[PDB]
Order: sequence, then C-alpha cells, then structure tokens
Amino acid sequence: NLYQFKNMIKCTVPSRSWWDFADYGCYCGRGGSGTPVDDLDRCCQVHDNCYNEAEKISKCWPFFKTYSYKCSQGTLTCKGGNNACAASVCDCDRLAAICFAGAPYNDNNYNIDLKARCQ
Amino acid sequence: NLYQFKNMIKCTVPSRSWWDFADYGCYCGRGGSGTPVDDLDRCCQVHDNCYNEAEKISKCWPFFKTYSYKCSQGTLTCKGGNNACAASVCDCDRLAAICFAGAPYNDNNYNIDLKARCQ
Amino acid sequence: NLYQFKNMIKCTVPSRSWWDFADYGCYCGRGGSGTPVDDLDRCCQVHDNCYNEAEKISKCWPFFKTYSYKCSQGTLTCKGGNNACAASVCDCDRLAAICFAGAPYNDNNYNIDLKARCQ
Ligand SMILES: CN(C)c1ccc(O)c2c1C[C@H]1C[C@H]3[C@H](N(C)C)C(O)=C(C(N)=O)C(=O)[C@@]3(O)C(O)=C1C2=O
Ligand SMILES: CN(C)c1ccc(O)c2c1C[C@H]1C[C@H]3[C@H](N(C)C)C(O)=C(C(N)=O)C(=O)[C@@]3(O)C(O)=C1C2=O
Ligand SMILES: CN(C)c1ccc(O)c2c1C[C@H]1C[C@H]3[C@H](N(C)C)C(O)=C(C(N)=O)C(=O)[C@@]3(O)C(O)=C1C2=O
Ligand SMILES: [Ca+2]
Ligand SMILES: [Ca+2]
Ligand SMILES: [Ca+2]
Repeated sequence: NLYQFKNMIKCTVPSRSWWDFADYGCYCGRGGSGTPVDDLDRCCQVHDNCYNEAEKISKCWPFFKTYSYKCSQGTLTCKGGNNACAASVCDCDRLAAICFAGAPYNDNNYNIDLKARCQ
Repeated sequence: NLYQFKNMIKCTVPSRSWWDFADYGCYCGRGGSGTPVDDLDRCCQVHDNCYNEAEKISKCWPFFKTYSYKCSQGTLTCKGGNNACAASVCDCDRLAAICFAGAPYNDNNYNIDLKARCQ
Repeated sequence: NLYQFKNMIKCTVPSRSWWDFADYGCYCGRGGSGTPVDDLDRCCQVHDNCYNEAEKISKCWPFFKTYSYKCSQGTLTCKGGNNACAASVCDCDRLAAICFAGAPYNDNNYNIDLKARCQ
C-alpha cells in the first residue's frame, strides 16, 4: 500500500523525503501524459506500468493493498506469504525503490507545470 | 472506492487517461471553491455533492468504500448486494462516469491555477 | 483516517472547506521541504511530525487507520476503545483541528508554488 511504498523509498533513499518523489516530472505521482522528463521520471513511468499489470488481477488495488516485506540495512525483500496481488504490488514497489536510488534527482523537475512539460 | 471510480471512467471514457480528470477545473479532483470552469467541471461538482450526501451515512467514506458493479461493453451497472453506503457511492460514481463521457474535455482547463480560476 | 481528519476540521472549523487546508503552505497536505509559511502551516508541520511518531507503531498507517471519536458542539474527543495506533492518530488529528481553528487563514498561502516557497 501507499505507506509501504513510501517506506521502501525510505529504505533505499533514506536521504530524501517522500515528498520529493510525490510530485516530480510527468509520472512520479501520476501516470499518462507525456514524455518522461528524465531517468528518475522513467522509473516512475515503469512503476505506473507495473501497477497497471497488477491491476489485471481482480480487485487488486495497488495503493490500497497491504503486502509483507522487509527492509534490512537498505535491502528490500518481498516475503513469500503474499497473495498474487500483494506479491505483484510488492515487486513493483521494490523495483521502483531500487530505480529511484540510482536515478539522479533534478531539482528542476520537482513540482513542474504539467501543461508545460507533459503534453 | 477510488480505483473503482477510475475503472468506471475507463468504462465510459476509454480514450482518456484517468489523470486527465484527476486535476481539471475547480472540482475534478477537488470540491468547494469556485465557479465551475465548464460543463465537465460541473459533472465533478455534482459528483462531490453526491459524495457529501453519501457521507451522511455513518462511517461511509466514498473513496475508501468497496462496492460491487459491472462494466459491460461500455455500460455500468451497480449490483444489488451493495450495502447502503456502497450503493450510494456506486451510483455517484456511475452518474459521474456517464456525465464525463458526454462533456467535452477542454485542454485549457487541465491543471489550472486554483487561485486564478476558483476563488 | 483521512475522512475522519476532514470531519474533525469540519468540527472545529465549520466555516472552511476541507479543500482550503488540503493545499496550503509547505506542509498542509505535504511534509518536508521548507520553512513554514505562517502559523497555520506550522500546525500542519506539527501534524506531520505527529503522524511520523504514530508510524513508529508497526503497521500504523495514519491516513488509512480508522479510529473512534466524537464531535459534539464543536468539541472533539478521542474515545477510549482505540488501539495504540488509532489512539495516537486520533490525538494527532484532534490537536491539529484545534490548531487550525486558532490560526488565521492567509489567502496568499493557498496553492502556492512549492519551488518558490518551500525549498
Ligand atoms: C488514483 N490512484 C489510483 C490512487 C488510488 C488510491 C490512492 O489512495 C491514491 C491514488 C493516487 C496516489 C497518487 C500519489 C502520488 N505520489 C506518488 C505521492 C501523488 O501525485 C500525490 C500527490 N502529491 O498529489 C498523491 O496524491 C499520492 O501520493 C496519493 O496519495 C495517491 C493516493 O492516495
Ligand atoms: C480527501 N478525500 C476525502 C479523500 C479521501 C480519501 C482518499 O483516499 C482520497 C481523497 C481525495 C482524493 C482526491 C483525488 C482527486 N482526483 C479525483 C484524482 C485529485 O485531485 C487527486 C490529485 N491528482 O491530486 C487525488 O489525490 C485523488 O485522486 C485522490 O487520490 C484522492 C484520495 O486518495
Ligand atoms: C502519502 N501519504 C502517506 C498518504 C497515504 C495514504 C493516503 O491515502 C494519502 C496520503 C497523502 C495524503 C495527502 C493529503 C493532502 N491534504 C491533507 C489534503 C493533500 O496535499 C492532498 C492534495 N490536495 O493533493 C492529498 O492528496 C491528500 O488529501 C490525500 O488524499 C492524501 C492521501 O489520500
Ligand atoms: Ca539516461
Ligand atoms: Ca453548457
Ligand atoms: Ca506567529
């Protein structure tokens, strides 16, 4: 669920606030419309796409779905007892958190004008 | 719930992203403040009002409330086994999805400045 | 949960829409980044901090967590049957609602540019 995604990002990107990723580029916090502004934005687009696949599972609602995972010393693991939806959502979150850690954060892409950038 | 509202909009407006309706005018994604910018915005105001009525049911929390419905060939039906809250929320969503399909989407009303338009 | 926070604000600030507080300053609707714009924004920062403490309880997810409370004649009380998470979240919400009632609302701080104000 949303909180667990936040916590995964805290796990792999402890130096950044959740808020920095919650309104960034055309896709971080969003979906659809536009050319990704940079590589971090592309992480987010990939995450959105991953959630769309997870949503093909009936009643699978990624931001609402609780899953089981562990953050240990900056490493994320999704636990085996997750149901199909939980497992899928957990992996989407994990892969994104890892992607975010590697992508450089561009201050110029925070809280951008969607009309200007994302058509 | 929120996902189900998204899916209803996908049912009746399959050519548009959810994101296009998630920050539009003074009311799509919002409520209160302002004169609706256009007829689509008015759909959203009506939807907000509908949710306010549903919220008169104790512990009825529209964006969180799961309901039962079916999208078939672009037609939405709310199912009979819904509890009072579920039934009300489902109908609010259905009527809005239908409203959105008919209202023309004005690019100039996406992601507008609320201070400029919605006081 | 989020709806209950909204309702608490309705209890102590019945003359204002929820939407007025949902995107105000650097912290109302947000967290991290920036110097609070005014005393109301400081209420919100305090609320965010309070939620961070509540989140130290395992699986305590403030915006998702249902709690028991009563609004009577503009006075909020958190009820005794709340679990640890519910109790903590309820108090965070209560204290914020009270803070919001006392803090003057500055129209110039609604829906501000985060890049301009909150770095
Ligand atoms: C619309 N989408 C399917 C859902 C469904 C259920 C939800 O519970 C939510 C969303 C959207 C997401 C978007 C995310 C996005 N970001 C990842 C932080 C984001 O753009 C914000 C934001 N800062 O506006 C959210 O509202 C957000 O945090 C959020 O609270 C959401 C949320 O609460
Ligand atoms: C405040 N309101 C009562 C609630 C309660 C519970 C929720 O779970 C949520 C809301 C607000 C709604 C607003 C809607 C709005 N829209 C319909 C997409 C919207 O303005 C956004 C947005 N793009 O900022 C959301 O955060 C939003 O999608 C959302 O995620 C919400 C949401 O997650
Ligand atoms: C990210 N944060 C941990 C969560 C977790 C679960 C949630 O269900 C939600 C959030 C963020 C909050 C932010 C709040 C904020 N405000 C208090 C209204 C806010 O900035 C908005 C907004 N207008 O964009 C929300 O999306 C918001 O209403 C919301 O719907 C949230 C929400 O739905
Ligand atoms: Ca590159
Ligand atoms: Ca008209
Ligand atoms: Ca002061």
